[PDB]
Amino acid sequence: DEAGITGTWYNQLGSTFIVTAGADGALTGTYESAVGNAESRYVLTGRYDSAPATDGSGTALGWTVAWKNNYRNAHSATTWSGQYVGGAEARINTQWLLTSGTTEANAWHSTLVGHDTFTKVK
Amino acid sequence: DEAGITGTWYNQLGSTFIVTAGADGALTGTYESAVGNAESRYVLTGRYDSAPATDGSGTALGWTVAWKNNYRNAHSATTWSGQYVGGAEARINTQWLLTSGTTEANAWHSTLVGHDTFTKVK
Amino acid sequence: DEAGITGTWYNQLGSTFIVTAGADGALTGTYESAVGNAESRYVLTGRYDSAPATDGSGTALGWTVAWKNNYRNAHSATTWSGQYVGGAEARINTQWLLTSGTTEANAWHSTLVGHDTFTKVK
Amino acid sequence: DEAGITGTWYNQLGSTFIVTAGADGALTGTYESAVGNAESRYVLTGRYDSAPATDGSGTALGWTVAWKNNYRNAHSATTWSGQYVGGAEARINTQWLLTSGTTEANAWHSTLVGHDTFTKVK
Ligand SMILES: [Rh+]
Ligand SMILES: [Rh+]
Ligand SMILES: [Rh+]
Ligand SMILES: [Rh+]
Repeated sequence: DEAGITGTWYNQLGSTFIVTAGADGALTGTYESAVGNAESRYVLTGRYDSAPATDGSGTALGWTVAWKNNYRNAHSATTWSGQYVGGAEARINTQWLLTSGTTEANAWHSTLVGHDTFTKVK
Repeated sequence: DEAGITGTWYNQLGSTFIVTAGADGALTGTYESAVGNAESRYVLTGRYDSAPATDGSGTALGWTVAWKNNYRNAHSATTWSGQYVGGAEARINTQWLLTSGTTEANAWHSTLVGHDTFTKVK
Repeated sequence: DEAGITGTWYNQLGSTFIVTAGADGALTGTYESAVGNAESRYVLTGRYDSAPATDGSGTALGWTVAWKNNYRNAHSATTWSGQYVGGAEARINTQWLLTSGTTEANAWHSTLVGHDTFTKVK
Repeated sequence: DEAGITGTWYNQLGSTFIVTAGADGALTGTYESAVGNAESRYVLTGRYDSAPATDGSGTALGWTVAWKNNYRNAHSATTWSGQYVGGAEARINTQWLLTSGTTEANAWHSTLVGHDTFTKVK
C-alpha cells in the first residue's frame, strides 16, 4: 500500500497530513494542525504494515507528532493509531492520544483521546 | 532529556524498549513484546519534545511499532503516547492504542487501549 | 436537557439506544447492539449533567451496559462517555471502552476503544 | 461477585469509591474525587456481569459519575470501564474517559483518558 498511503491527507478538522510510505514500513512526513497550540508544519514519523493481509482488511499503521517546531512548543505529543482503507474513497481511520507534559500531581489529567478520519480530498 | 531517554527500558509485562533520542526530537530503536502475536525485535520510530518546560513537568513523547518483522506479521500497529519523568527512579508513563487491520464490518472491534509504565530496571 | 435526551437513539452501526433522562441526573434504559456477541436488549444505567452551561457547550453524560441478559452473556461491559448536542440535528457524540473479563495474563488485551455517534433518526 | 464488589474502594489518587452491587447486575453508590473540579460525594450508577465465567477471568463492570452535586458542577462526566479481580488482594482495574461539555469548535479537546486501580485498602 506504499502508493496508496503516500501523499497528502486531510482530516475532519481541516488538518493536513503529508506522508511518505517507505518500502521498509516507514512513515515520514509533516503534520499541520488546524486547531490547538500549533502552527505550520511539525515533523512526523511512524510505521505501517508493508505486507498486509489480502482478505479485504485494512492496513494497520501509526505515527507520532511532538508539538515542537521552529515557531512553537506546546510541550505535548500526539500519536495516531489506525488503518488505511483503499478503494474508491480511500480513508485512514484513526484514534489518537495527545499527552501533555505535566507534573506528577497533574498526570491524571495528561492525556486527551479522540478520533480523526483522513481522506484524500478536503 | 536526550541522555535521560536514550537507553533500554522495560515495562510491567516484561517487554523491552530500546530507544535512541536524537537532538532533533527523533526517537528511533526497537521493541520486543513479551506478549501477543510477536517475537524478537520490531522497528520503532517516534518523537519527543527536545525543549521541555523547566517547571517539574514531564517530557512529552510518543512512538509507533508496526508488528511486522522478518519472523512474523500480526497485521497491527501500536502507538504509545506519554511522558518521560526523570529523577531518582526515571519512568516513561504511557497509554497505548493497538489497531489491527480489519474489514469495514469489523472495524468497531479494531482498537485495543491500555497503559504501560517503563523503568530503567527490570 | 431532560426532554432532549429522553427517547430512542441509533448509532452508525445500527445499534438502538433507548434512554430516559431523569430530573435528578439519572440515565436509565436499554441498549440493543447490532454487532458483537449480543442479541436483544440489555439494561443500561448512567448519569448526565442536569444543569449544563448556557454558552453553547454540549451536555456531558455517560452510561454502562454489562453484556448479560436473559439470552446471552458475553462477560464484558461497555461504557460510553460523551456529550449531547441539541438543536436542529441533535447528536450524542461518544467514545467508548469495552472491557472483557480476562485472566491476569491476558489483561493487557482486555479493553477495546472506539467511538459512536447517536442521532434521533436512522 | 456481589459480596466482593460491594463496599468501599480507593484508587491511587486517594479517591473514594463506595458501591453496592445488586443481584440484578446493578452498581449504585457514591464517588469522591481527590483531584479536579470536585468536592464531596457524587452519585454513581453502573452495571457488572452478575454471572461471570469460572475460569479465573475477572468480572467486567463499569460505572458513570456526572460531576454535579449540591456543591459544585464541573459540566463533565467520567465513565470507568474495567474488571474486578477477587482473591487475596482484590482489585478493580479500570480505564476511564472524562468528557467535558464543550462547544463544537472545541469538541476535539473534550475527552481525557486515564486509568485507575482500586483496592480495598488505602
Ligand atoms: Rh468516525
Ligand atoms: Rh499506572
Ligand atoms: Rh466521528
Ligand atoms: Rh496500572
